[PDB]
Amino acid sequence: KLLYTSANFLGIPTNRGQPKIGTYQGPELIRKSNFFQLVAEDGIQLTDCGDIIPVELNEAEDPQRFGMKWSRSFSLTTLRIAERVEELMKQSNKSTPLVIVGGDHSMATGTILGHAEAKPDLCVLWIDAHGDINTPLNSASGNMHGMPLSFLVKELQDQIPWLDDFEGIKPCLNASNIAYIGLRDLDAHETHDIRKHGIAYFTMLDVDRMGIEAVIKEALLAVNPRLEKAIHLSFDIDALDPLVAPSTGTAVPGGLTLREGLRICEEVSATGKLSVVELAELNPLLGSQEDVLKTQSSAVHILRACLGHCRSGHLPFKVRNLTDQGIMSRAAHMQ
Amino acid sequence: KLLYTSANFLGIPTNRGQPKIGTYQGPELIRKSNFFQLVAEDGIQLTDCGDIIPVELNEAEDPQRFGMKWSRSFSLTTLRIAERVEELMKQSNKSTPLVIVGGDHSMATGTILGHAEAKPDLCVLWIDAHGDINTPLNSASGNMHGMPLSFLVKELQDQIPWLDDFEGIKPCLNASNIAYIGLRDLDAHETHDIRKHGIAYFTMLDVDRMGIEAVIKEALLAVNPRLEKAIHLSFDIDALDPLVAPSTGTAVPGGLTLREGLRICEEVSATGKLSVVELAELNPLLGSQEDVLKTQSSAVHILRACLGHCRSGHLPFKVRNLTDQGIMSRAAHMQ
Amino acid sequence: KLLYTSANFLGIPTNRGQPKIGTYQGPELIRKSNFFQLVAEDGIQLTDCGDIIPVELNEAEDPQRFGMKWSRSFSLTTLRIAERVEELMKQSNKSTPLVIVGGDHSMATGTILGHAEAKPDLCVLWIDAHGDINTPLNSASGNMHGMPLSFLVKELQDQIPWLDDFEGIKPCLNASNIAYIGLRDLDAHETHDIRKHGIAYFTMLDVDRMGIEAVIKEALLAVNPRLEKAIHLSFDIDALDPLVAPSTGTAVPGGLTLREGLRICEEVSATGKLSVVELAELNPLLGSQEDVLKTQSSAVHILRACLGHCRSGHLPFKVRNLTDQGIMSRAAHMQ
Ligand SMILES: CC(C)[C@H](N)C(=O)O
Ligand SMILES: CC(C)[C@H](N)C(=O)O
Ligand SMILES: CC(C)[C@H](N)C(=O)O
Ligand SMILES: [Mn+2]
Ligand SMILES: [Mn+2]
Ligand SMILES: [Mn+2]
Ligand SMILES: [Mn+2]
Ligand SMILES: [Mn+2]
Ligand SMILES: [Mn+2]
Repeated sequence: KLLYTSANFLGIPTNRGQPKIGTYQGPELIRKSNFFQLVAEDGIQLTDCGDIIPVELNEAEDPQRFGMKWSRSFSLTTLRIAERVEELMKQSNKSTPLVIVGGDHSMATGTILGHAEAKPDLCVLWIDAHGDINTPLNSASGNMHGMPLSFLVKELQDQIPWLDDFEGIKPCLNASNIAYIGLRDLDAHETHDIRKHGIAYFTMLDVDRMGIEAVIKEALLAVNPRLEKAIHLSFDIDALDPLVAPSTGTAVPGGLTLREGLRICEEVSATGKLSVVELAELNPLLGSQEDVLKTQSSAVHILRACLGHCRSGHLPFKVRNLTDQGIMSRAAHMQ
Repeated sequence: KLLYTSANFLGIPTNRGQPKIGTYQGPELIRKSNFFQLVAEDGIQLTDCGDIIPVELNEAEDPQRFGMKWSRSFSLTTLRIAERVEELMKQSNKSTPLVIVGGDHSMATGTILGHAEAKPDLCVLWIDAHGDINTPLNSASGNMHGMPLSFLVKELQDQIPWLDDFEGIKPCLNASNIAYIGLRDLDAHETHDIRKHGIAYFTMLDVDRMGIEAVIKEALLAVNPRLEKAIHLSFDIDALDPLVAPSTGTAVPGGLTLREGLRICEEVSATGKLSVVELAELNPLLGSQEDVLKTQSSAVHILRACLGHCRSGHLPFKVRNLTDQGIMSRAAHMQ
Repeated sequence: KLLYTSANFLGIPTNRGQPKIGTYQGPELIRKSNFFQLVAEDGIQLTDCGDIIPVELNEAEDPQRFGMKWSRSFSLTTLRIAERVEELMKQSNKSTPLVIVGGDHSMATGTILGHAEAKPDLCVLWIDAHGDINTPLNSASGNMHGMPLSFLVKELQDQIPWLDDFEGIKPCLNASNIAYIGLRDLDAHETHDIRKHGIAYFTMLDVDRMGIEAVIKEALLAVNPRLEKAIHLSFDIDALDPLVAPSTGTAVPGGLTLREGLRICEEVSATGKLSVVELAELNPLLGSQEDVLKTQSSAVHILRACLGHCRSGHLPFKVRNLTDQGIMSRAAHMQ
């Protein structure tokens, strides 16, 4: 009665992908929640596999290159992440999903790279207000958390500058393997690339016109039509409306409701093909104490849904009976 | 042009059903609002029938029994509530609905018991994030507000321990007479009992997939197919999302929007069969001053909807005319 | 690839239409936002045409007349607004929309009057929790922001008292030219007049039952069936739920989501017939600092949508290419 009876948990406290200090505290925000207890209460065995230590160079060792900020910290961190994810997913090769808590979204280049090494035919569902697919010369910000997909997409490689230290970051995704849900703040060059290469995408306008149910169905149809592929679910907390996830660095109004976020995760979970879910951009240093609690709570409900938690209830593992205790019931007494 | 031209109002400041002090202030939160004025402005005559005084024993007089906390305060309070509700509903036997403001949800055992004494064929619509149908030996918390339905459901009586002081609490509901809307935090044994006995239930997942309109229709179909039965609407404020009802003791994210809550109440009201509506779990001692105002406001809009308030407008009782005042209009002047 | 390549912007800091000081700061709230920058980034040339100076008489010069508060300030301000709007719209006679930021909603009598002078066959889409169509002797409050449409509707002129200084305020709208979306707090006499004269109206109950998509379609069908008419979009920020627009003087729970507000504006924009959009009732002196930021943000997203901003993305004006810079790509290197 469980699609997944065990799961692994990994923290990746990336913070060199964007300028606001605090994404490094994301994994701890989830560890100090009741997430682990609640997951155990649904009968799932969850193993805490610890944290990846990002590589964080100093400014002298890691100057701007092609406008990118902290690009060598990024390339080194990417390779370290990929090795660890690869090993975890191969020890796993009912499947055992890997739950990853970030950390800013730059971690995804590493997680997908390593995941693809174990499962090369995977698809990616990217849940985000943003495209995170800027190529370096088009990025206004130079922030690596806005570029992680570009390094992975084969079709985009003529717009990525060559760098010796990026050699091991091999493009492992075709444009046809990615689908977005939740977009509402694409940069113009992302829009161009997404349309040019036919990346499936469902923006908040699509959610409004189609409804989340049809959006989920169509996204799964686009990249995983017969549920043959492993799914890498990359969930940026900023996909959710700032009313329910305020503690994040690039909040955009008009986002997914928590319920819409839950539906995406419930449907993905129920495919039986959830292989990795990562949750990016939690920043417990942003907003009020209550803002952080709201954001933490949203994240926990989301990750629980990914692992198969049902809002319609779960049956007990053992049904309790009054008589076994030598207790007299009302029905018994009345007779 | 009014389905209900008069109504009764009753406070029940129960607070021994759960541990957080403050539910006893629920009725006053509504009395100090503009609810009464607004109800009068729609042409309804609302009579304040005062408060029920709960029985609150001391710890020595009311030790834990079968893990239940304050069970004798509960049984005594239940009987006191039922007598008062019964008398009010029989003086009432256009019908006159009774509006009850709590108070924690443990009051429902008493309100339904008394209501059923006046109208034995009634149905119950239970609007709640929670099932409130735990039987005592299955309750992790021992909190009576999580058990009120179990004592009333005939099918569950072999799982209720006999207690002499509970004898007058007679099961007056069949499983087939109850429908839930809004559920998102069932305990495993509740899930078991609800499914085993075929209690109609529409969780937030059902609301997401079906839409509130279909959920309301199907809930009414399940328990009141031809609108032959009186309706007992038991509305836990925690059914609403914490964004609109934060001041309540067991808040769960991902709840009904205020609009969805309004639709449930509007449709129930429009049946002409609303006999009792109770609103449970307001706690003005929880949250900020603004949190309390939001929660108060949500409650007022909800109760107004129950009594027949229309968001699409009400016609004036007397249409005013400019000439009656001896005033010259623009149209008159221009001629 | 742009329906509108230029636009005009006008502030109207009306504050004598209602009692709470602060609506006069509405235009500045938008000017100090990033609205202008974001509009330019989508390729639209936006010209700041400055502010209209409302006429604000003293109490001695402007006593109550027919219960109206500040009615002579209103009539004088109305004529001043209308002259300026008329001149702007005639210099404009791809069309050039006029974006107006208020200011309390009393400004609409002036904006529509002047707009109609340039485009007499226009239709009005009124997005508001309120009807703003009270005739003076029926207004409980005497606040002019609750009456602006009544002076304009030909069918209502036998209920408007004649005043010499209102002579230049000529009724320029038929009941058949107005459609409301968002209503949830009509006064009884407004309900009477709206139904009696067949004004198309879609309240929040209609939005709940029909969905915003059908509501927008039906509103446009009612007043602009073949998109032959110029559209005057009058958007009261209080149409939006107080959760996203708290800083406004008459907030009502259960409003449009930001997304629903965006859909209305996106569809209106896409007709190619958006001629004037005004945004009323911003009050930066109400609520917390965060409340004001939320309200500002909602307003900016709304006005951007009116001017044609697409949540699904915009293409770059020039597509950037790696080689033009003499940079070596990964694809190039690998070959
Ligand atoms: C990621 C987001 C904030 C933006 N597209 C960027 O690249 O910086
Ligand atoms: C009521 C709720 C909080 C829970 N099911 C309980 O029984 O305590
Ligand atoms: C505008 C609103 C607050 C109300 N209908 C009034 O006329 O004052
Ligand atoms: Mn993002
Ligand atoms: Mn992201
Ligand atoms: Mn509850
Ligand atoms: Mn309850
Ligand atoms: Mn309004
Ligand atoms: Mn208005």
